[PDB]
Amino acid sequence: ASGSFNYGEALQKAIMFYEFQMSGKLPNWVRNNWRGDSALKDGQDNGLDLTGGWFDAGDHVKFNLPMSYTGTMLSWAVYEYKDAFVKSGQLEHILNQIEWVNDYFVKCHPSKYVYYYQVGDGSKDHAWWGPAEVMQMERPSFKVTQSSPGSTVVAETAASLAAASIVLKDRNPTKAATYLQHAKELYEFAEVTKSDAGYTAANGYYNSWSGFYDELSWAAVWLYLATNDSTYLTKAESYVQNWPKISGSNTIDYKWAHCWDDVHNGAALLLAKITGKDIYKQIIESHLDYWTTGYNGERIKYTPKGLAWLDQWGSLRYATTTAFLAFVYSDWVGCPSTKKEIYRKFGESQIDYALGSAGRSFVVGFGTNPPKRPHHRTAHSSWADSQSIPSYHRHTLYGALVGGPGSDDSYTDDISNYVNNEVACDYNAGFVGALAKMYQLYGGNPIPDFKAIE
Ligand SMILES: OC[C@H]1O[C@@H](O[C@H]2[C@H](O)[C@@H](O)[C@H](O[C@H]3[C@H](O)[C@@H](O)[C@H](O)O[C@@H]3CO)O[C@@H]2CO)[C@H](O)[C@@H](O)[C@@H]1O
Ligand SMILES: OC[C@H]1O[C@@H](O[C@H]2[C@H](O)[C@@H](O)[C@@H](O)O[C@@H]2CO)[C@H](O)[C@@H](O)[C@@H]1O
Ligand SMILES: [Ca+2]
Repeated sequence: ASGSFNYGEALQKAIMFYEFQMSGKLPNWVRNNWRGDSALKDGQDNGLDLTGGWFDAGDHVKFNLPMSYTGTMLSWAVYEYKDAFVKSGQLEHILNQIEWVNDYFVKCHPSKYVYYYQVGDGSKDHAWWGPAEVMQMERPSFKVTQSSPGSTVVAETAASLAAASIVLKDRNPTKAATYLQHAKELYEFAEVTKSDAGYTAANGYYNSWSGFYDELSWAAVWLYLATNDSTYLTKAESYVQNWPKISGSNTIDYKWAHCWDDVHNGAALLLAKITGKDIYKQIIESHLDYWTTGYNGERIKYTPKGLAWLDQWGSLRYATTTAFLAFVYSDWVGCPSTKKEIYRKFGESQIDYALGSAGRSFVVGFGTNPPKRPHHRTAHSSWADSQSIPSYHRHTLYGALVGGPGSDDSYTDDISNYVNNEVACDYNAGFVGALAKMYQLYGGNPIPDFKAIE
């Protein structure tokens, strides 16, 4: 331990967060004793077992686009920083979560060109405030097919399975092989269709804003790393020409973040490492420069206390994700020497901000004055379909990164504030990776064998 925070405790808790999001019949490896079996009929309206995976946020919809982006990012964390997971004793836990979610994606892929991308209706789910185990509303399941396609979600799910096939190969080679075959098939489904016309049930929640060419690249990169089949690298590289642009221009948009919707930055970073080509270094460096010292004279907004601030809804998610990219690229022998130190220090600053450098932790159950009322139905555990009853959450959602402060560093801690005070799979995803790197650098010991037991 040589840093400002206990990064192993933070990593351990940030992984544990996913336990609390689990849907379906809980396996005996779950550490906590307060979540129970839930959503056991998922898929039965379509004749299939679609139980499992993760509830998305503070709700009980299963939205496979952010769920699969999460899947990919957790495996990317292991891919980069396995030795940190081994040292902290956290490898088994993050692999359990990766296996869990990719098992659910396999369930969601019951015919080559049939993929279930949602379980739950946003309207019905959101209208009730109570814990998962007692839900009584209908929970329809929704699918895309060749005639009603969803290339964005299908490709992102392909990425997740390909990445899992890599990092789970040592522990479970059989399952890793299964995941790779489903990844290949899903990738073909997304390429043959190149359309999101049938991806409708997530509208209002997780629309595909940027389109699917960023996911086509990203999934092909993971598939290349899983297979060593150079066709996938050809595709990955090719689809760069159709990546999201600054509107009205031919210039790839570097002013957002790697996130559930838009994975081109991570794809660029990995293509830079794989190929060494200046084209990809130019993409990822424009982005990381914009977030740090500036690019072509403009720089992301910063709060006074040092948060790089993209948007008021899940500001910490975007900054912590960019932190992980900054660490991965700065670890690369190809990164320019001086940018190494700029990028690393930027990543440290954003993770430290999350953990409490500004005076307050933004991670549930960790640090100084952490959030106590996250917008989360199951942690709260109302018996009265009411955010105000009980006044205090029944359960502590250890490790959950909340949305984050305003652009002036302020924050409140209100159950009703889903903009600043919700928690989500995608919010924790890059954060886990960035925490592994900080533990690698600075240590801080996890709480031995910590379990969230009431
Ligand atoms: O044009 C700016 C960038 O937009 C990116 O998409 C964002 C959407 O514009 C945005 O409405 C949406 O917001 C979500 C949020 O991400 C989620 O956590 C939450 O629960 O609900 C919000 C409101 O529905 O986010 C997406 C992704 O950031 C593009 O991805 C990007 O290419 C573009 O530059
Ligand atoms: O979609 C934004 C958030 O919605 C939250 O649900 C709201 C719902 O939108 C309203 O119609 C009303 O019913 O109040 C709900 C809160 O009790 C939902 O809980 C969050 O997960 C969403 O991000
Ligand atoms: Ca996209």
